Amino acid sequence: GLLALGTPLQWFESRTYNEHIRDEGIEQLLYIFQAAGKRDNDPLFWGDELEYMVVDFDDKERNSMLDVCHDKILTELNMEDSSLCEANDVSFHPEYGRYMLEATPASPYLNYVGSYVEVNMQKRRAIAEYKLSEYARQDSKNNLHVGSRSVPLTLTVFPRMGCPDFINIKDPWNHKNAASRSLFLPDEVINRHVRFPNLTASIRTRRGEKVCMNVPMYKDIATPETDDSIYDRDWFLPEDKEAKLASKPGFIYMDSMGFGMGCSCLQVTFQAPNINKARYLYDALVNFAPIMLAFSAAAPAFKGWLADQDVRWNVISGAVDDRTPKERGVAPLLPKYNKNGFGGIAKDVQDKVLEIPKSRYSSVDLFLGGSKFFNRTYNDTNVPINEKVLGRLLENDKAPLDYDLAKHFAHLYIRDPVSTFEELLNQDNKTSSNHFENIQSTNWQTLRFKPPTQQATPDKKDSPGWRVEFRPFEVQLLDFENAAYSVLIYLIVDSILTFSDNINAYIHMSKVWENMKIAHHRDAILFEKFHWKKSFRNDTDVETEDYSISEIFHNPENGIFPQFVTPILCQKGFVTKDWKELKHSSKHERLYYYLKLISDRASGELPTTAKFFRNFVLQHPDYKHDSKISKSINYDLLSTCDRLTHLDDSKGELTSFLGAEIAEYVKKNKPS
Ligand SMILES: N[C@@H](CCC(=O)O)C(=O)O
Ligand SMILES: [Mg+2]
Repeated sequence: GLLALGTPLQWFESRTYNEHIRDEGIEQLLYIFQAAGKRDNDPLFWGDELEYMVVDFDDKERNSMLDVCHDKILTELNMEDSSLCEANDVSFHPEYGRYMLEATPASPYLNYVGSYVEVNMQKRRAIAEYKLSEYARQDSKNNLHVGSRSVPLTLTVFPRMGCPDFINIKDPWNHKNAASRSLFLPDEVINRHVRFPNLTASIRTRRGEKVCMNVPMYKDIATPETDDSIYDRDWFLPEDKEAKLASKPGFIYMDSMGFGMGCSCLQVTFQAPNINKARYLYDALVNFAPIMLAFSAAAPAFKGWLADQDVRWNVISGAVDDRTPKERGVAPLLPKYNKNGFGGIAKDVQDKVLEIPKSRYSSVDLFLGGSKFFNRTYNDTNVPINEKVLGRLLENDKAPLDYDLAKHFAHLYIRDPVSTFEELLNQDNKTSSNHFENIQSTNWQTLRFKPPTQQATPDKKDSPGWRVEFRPFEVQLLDFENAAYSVLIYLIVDSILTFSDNINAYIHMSKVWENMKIAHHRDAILFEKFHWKKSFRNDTDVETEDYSISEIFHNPENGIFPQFVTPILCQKGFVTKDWKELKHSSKHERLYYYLKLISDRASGELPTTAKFFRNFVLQHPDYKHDSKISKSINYDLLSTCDRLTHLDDSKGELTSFLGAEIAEYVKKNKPS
């Protein structure tokens, strides 16, 4: 679908309704509980969500840019070509990046759908490429974008984001970019739908400084000691003076929402039988998040530099971090502009300002609890709450909540609304959840616990029920990879829901947070160790030990395969003893290859996309042993990505990346 129209309020105009919007959304939330709290027997409908970047290959000039000129694709697919999509069970939606596409099946998968996830993904991609070939035919007749070739790629990060000639607009600095005020990103990187520039601007005003994300640079023999792309400018005060103060030697400096929300991910949403099972499943998935982030790593480069990290998470986390220096317990970089460190927080509410340990884009803060294995002591970290909100969810006449659930929402409500339309200030709280969604939707976490709407009363069997979103996966290039990882989490979820009486997955939150940091290290999948539960089938107990990703996938006692994957496959009747017997199955062979791909990457036998990309840059004939990705290296890298995406092994690249056996398999067997 397309995003709804309206007049967004800029920060100074909107902050005055902060409390109003929180209040009314809490009431909307209570009506949701009142109406849908007792749903039961909801089927396991689920679905994935992919994001694409449209890349413009200028082959004559050996430059591949982000394509910011074909964004109409999203309106046409939702308008005169919607029937194409519907007939094909796909649906397209806007994302932060003007060059991005997001797409989902049009109807949820129901239980195990085998190769269909992959089939459906391929249809999404086929239709995007179809639209792009259409434009290429028009552009030709109108003599436009000559020499250009546009391809949607499922990249996590565009390696040259914010670097010279990275977008296909000739001279984008011939005007100012007043939304981000970035040194590197023209606001053309932002989707045209007013919501996105409004959010960019609001967060930067509220913060009173630009978002700042310093990523450790890979330190090769000739790597500069500072990010030599930083420059002085005089368009914007204070923002043009922040880089000198905010950057750090040995770190890539980024200063714009686009560097993070302009990155892509794979996300998968699951419907649980009821709220209680949804709380159980959410909690059980908490420590899978950092493990899967490390596992699926696909981001080893930012803003033209090789990084000493392999995932995007911390960059997106900083990219929307609306915390004032006061909330961050640090001084403003420029006290003359950022008055007292309170950024754009209204004076008359500065006395309510809390110190907040984490960005509103950050890993789950709290177990929801409410299940037999839960104990509140597992919530052992610093998690500020909105007491007023806690009070009201505890004591109200519509749906009084248990303390642990109330605490979850109360933490979500420490944040201000950062994107609000005028037309919406007043709602019918009985039927609308827009105010709740204001806050729900701008707490971006490794998982998301998703209430239905007020309309979703137990009698309505097809309404979405209580759902859990799994949000940490990096997006991979091939639809076979993304389907592999979507089916992985599906089997894990079905396993958790099927064996809910016997699986205790609780561990201390502090350990999860620690895992989230470890998950970023370069080559973490290959050697790092992570806190992981010693056993899952054990009352009361919450002992962890430190296990490699390979042990975490394969250990008989606590491994993903022996404790989640194989047991659900046995019980569904796909195997008797072991997932590997799928190799010889007539109906389940592709599933064998999905799981083999997963097993071989978890054990280090096959590279992550991040490792493949990094090898590529390091072995490139034009590489200058200084961590820099040049237009030339970027071009060739993305050309390889294009061939990989299309299973083109003419240069042996697919064999090099998937290994021969998998490569031969996918080259010779379509999903069906
Ligand atoms: N593109 C963001 C996700 C933002 C969203 O879709 O809510 C990511 O890489 O995680
Ligand atoms: Mg998205």
